[PDB]
Amino acid sequence: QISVRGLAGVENVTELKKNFNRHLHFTLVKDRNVATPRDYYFALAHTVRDHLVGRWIRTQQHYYEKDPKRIYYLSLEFYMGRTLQNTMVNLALENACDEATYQLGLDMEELEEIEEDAGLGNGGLGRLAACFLDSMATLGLAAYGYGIRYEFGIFNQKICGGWQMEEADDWLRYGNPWEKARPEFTLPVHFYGRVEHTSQGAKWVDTQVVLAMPYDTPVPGYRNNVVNTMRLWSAKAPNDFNLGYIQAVLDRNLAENISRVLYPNDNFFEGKELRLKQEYFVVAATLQDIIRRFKSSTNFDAFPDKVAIQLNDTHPSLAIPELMRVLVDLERLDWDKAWEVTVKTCAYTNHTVLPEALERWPVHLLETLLPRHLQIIYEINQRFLNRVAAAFPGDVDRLRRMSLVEEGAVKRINMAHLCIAGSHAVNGVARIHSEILKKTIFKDFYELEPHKFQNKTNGITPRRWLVLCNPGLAEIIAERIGEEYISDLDQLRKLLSYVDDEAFIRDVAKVKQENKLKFAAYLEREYKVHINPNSLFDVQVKRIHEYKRQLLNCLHVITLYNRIKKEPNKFVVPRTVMIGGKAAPGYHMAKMIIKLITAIGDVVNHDPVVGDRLRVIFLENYRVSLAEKVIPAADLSEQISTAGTEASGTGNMKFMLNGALTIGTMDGANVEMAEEAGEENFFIFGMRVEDVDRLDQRGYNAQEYYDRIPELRQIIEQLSSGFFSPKQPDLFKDIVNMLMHHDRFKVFADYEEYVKCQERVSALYKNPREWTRMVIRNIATSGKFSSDRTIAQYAREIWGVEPSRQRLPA
Ligand SMILES: *Cc1c(COP(=O)(O)O)cnc(C)c1O
Repeated sequence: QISVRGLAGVENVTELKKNFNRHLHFTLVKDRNVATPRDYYFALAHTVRDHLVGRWIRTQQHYYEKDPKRIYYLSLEFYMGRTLQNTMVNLALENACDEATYQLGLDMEELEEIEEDAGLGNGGLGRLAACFLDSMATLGLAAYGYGIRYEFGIFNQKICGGWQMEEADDWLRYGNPWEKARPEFTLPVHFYGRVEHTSQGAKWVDTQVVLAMPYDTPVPGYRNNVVNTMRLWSAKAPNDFNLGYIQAVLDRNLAENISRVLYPNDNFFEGKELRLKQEYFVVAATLQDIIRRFKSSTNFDAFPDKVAIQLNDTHPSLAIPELMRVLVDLERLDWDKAWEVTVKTCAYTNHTVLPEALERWPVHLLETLLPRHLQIIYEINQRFLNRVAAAFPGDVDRLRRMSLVEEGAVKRINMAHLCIAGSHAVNGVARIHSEILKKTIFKDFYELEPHKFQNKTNGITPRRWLVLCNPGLAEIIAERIGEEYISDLDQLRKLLSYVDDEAFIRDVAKVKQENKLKFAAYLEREYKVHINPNSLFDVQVKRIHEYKRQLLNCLHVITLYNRIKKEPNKFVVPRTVMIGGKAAPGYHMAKMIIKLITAIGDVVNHDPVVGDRLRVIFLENYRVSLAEKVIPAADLSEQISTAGTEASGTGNMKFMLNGALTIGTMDGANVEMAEEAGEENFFIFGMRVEDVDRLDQRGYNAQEYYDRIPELRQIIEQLSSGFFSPKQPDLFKDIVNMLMHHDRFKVFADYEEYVKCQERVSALYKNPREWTRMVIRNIATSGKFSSDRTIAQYAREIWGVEPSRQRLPA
């Protein structure tokens, strides 16, 4: 079919077909007369899975033999999505399987749609971890992803009456063919108990035990025969647990609830005990596994030379005191030596500066759940502050500002401070974010240990985010520059010499048009909503949050609508405005924004005068699999967070790599994207970080914008009067109130420039040729945003290991 999808050899197509039938029969226990599409999907999944095992076994045997430094990526989230196609792509089996299933009279694409998304993440943070695993495998690093095997991942979103309804993501219902339970490696995790101080050392006793059972999932590198491992822990109650009899057995649920469900909060800290248990659970089991693997390879001096632990934000921050606990209490190392090892082993990555997202655990919680860890944290704080006091004599405020322990209503432990103190490297996820860390939130820490602070701008894997989701684009690109770019995205720059190539311009635009037609079709298939494929696809997909400002997008949509109603017979570039994303269940304002979006669509989509000139659609249940479909079909990417709030963003990179132009603020990675492509090829608008600060010093008064902008005033009055909610006139009173009196994200402040910028977008879209040429300039300079580049920097500048593009014998 198409080049980049590999060869469809005679022998291997034949082999695939027989193994497919072999699995349908022996594995699924079905025949062609009673098999359902799902059975066929599993037969294929198992057939592909078989090609992984050989490589998986030798990759691990390889690491045992060579004993390289091991990288442990600890995260509470891994947003993997579907695994079938990704596996075929990395094993160069896509065309062969496509052919084999074709000959069996089956449509492989239909079968791929049956696989459930592995949604063990909320959004960008979990997706980053998934892209990172892909890149580490592709770069030949002996890396392991460690997390929790949630029984229920991010909830499936249903839109009822325009309101978000959540329903359990029972992703394991039909089983998971990709994982391999490893019950033989089960480890005990301790909770509660008390600390006993004996002759030689302290002892943590009278604890309640929960077993951690690991499940391994293979992570194949891109065509290098490397298959790494993602190990996810599942909670299991010991058998003597609580041992009326019946009740004791039913109460096992209490212990196993630890790995039951993913907390659905994106950029928001919820200090619940269950969450703390999850954090310790993943940390405790992982560290024991790490140490056990090390002892094989008694003197932990070399521990840092053979182990690197990366903390994905503070969620797994307990790894620092847990490592100290094990080394001091169990291995009997002196404190100072244990600390040296811990710091040299741990590295911390911060992903946000939003105050409500930072973890600050109540001391009383740690006191009851992890008594020994609290003592260790106090000791760490004591020694850390002595260092601060020695470096800044007499600066008592610095002492209280840097303390890991925060005083006040209830004493809390600042996990971020803990991470900085116990790590040899701390990094932000985009240049501007890392600078903000050094200038604001972590300024005191940067002044004490400037050497620790680094930047590692995020990235996305070009395998899933280009080859897999946009084969048509990957193909026309391969046609001109070869396939090498798939694992060396910088090579896309060569496309710059085709910016004036008429054939290429035509192909780029053709691929986009095809993606839009395919998506427009999908919308009618699974959701029954008609849209015009000739319109500009204006899309904003990401979690619903005030800082991401879906509300600013909404104001623009209403502006466009009001302008059309004012001058109906005036021409305007047709637009299909698509907004999608999930709101955390307890985030009221986020849920109201979703309702506002659907309410706007209700009015706009049924107004006869508007016609097919403007359509507002809310993409339901936005997740990884849906991102793979809508991003390749997008023309305009909305990355409009208030400057200084989106640490990096990654959706922005996906859109850039897939041929969409970007309208956004100078926030997060947007700054570097504009820098790489050139500001003239980016639709930048709004306040920069400095402008936001100037406004805060002066005091943000929304009323001022309302009084000086007639169009804005009209919108607010429409919202307040019930124009978008006839039966419930004051339905959006909370939204208006917030916008007018307590908008922490200054939506009104960027309104004018945003609308103006949006006009420049429409202007360019009217010139197909020039729009496409600008698109080419974006795609051609998106190379820096490959997670391979990001991982290579982590490897060389933090973990101290060299990436390799060497194939392993398959
Ligand atoms: C890439 C991705 C994200 C992150 O998007 P941003 O716009 O950076 O917040 C969130 N959700 C899904 C499903 C993604 O694929």
